[PDB]
Amino acid sequence: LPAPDDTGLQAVLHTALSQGAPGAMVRVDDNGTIHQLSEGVADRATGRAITTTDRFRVGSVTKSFSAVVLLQLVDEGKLDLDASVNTYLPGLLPDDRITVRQVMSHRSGLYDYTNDMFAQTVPGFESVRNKVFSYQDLITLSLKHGVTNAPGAAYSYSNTNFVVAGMLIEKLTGHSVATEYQNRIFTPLNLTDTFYVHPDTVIPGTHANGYLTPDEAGGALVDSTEQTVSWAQSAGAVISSTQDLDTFFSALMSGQLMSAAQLAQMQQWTTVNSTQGYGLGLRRRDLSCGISVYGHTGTVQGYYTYAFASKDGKRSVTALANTSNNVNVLNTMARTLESAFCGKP
Ligand SMILES: C[C@@H](NC(=O)[C@@H](C)NC(=O)CCCC[C@H](NC(=O)C[NH3+])C(=O)[O-])C(=O)O
Repeated sequence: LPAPDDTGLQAVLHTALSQGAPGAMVRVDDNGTIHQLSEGVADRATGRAITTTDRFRVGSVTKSFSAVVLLQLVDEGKLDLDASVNTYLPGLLPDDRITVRQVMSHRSGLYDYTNDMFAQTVPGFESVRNKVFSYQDLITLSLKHGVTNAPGAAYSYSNTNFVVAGMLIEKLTGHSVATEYQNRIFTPLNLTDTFYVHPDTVIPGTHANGYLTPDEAGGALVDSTEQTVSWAQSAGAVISSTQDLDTFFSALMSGQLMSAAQLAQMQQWTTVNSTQGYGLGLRRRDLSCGISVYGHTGTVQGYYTYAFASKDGKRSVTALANTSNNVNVLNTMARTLESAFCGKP
């Protein structure tokens, strides 16, 4: 791989701030050599500076944790990816042919209930921030709509899929997702900055506060830091740090979290767009310099996360901007991948 470009990374962060991110930061673990940069504030009212050690809400990076647990259950013989979801969760879905593999790769056709919840950004956030939902509550919300397409038809993102994933994990193991993440991933990898505290609203330790950008251009930002994230749970409630996500994705890609066979299934790509694929709770992004990286993006109110690693896990990158509902910042932060993996032009 070419050398990571710190000057380019510095510019990306600086640009994100110019676009509305109170703070932005990135950490690269380049085969044992660390690159770390940050600019801006963790708390815009107090002015405390953001740092690469600040904890944050990783959004759907959570999906990769959920998929890891499920694939270990496959290795253990407790789950068959091609078995129907209704086999393990009787009567849950109206189609007894929607499979676990389809749900894990967003090819189930299940309607995404969050499209209803967040039609309006801030009102939607105020509506769910302090709510506690059961997994079934969420599935029911989804099922009120018809499916959007035939199972296995094509990739269509839906948080409902990983809500089902969490329900499967708890049913098959008889434990909470928190317990499973801890025993199967957090402890083994010693991810000391990683937690799943749902429905607690507090983020443990020093963290970056999240700032939700309202739908109205120029509108005042909303501190969205403390919420239950119950609308996502196994689809997006994990809290972590740049160091911990780098360790996790490097461990995943270097083959330390499941059998070679299950990692292969995890990387069977379904087309998302011309430069992206989705496997099982895992995203593939193709960079301009012809390099593909693996991991996941995350969006939780006030937090945009990119956490990706090279195919062999030797280089990993995690970037975070503490604002959300700001496409300019979202697009800009994606450039950290180009600077970190592709290097200087
Ligand atoms: C992107 C990532 N998905 C996630 O991380 C999941 C957990 N988050 C969402 O589906 C976004 C919820 C709305 C956020 C809100 N948007 C609105 O409110 C829009 N009205 C915001 O930007 O904070 C993935 O699929 O890889």
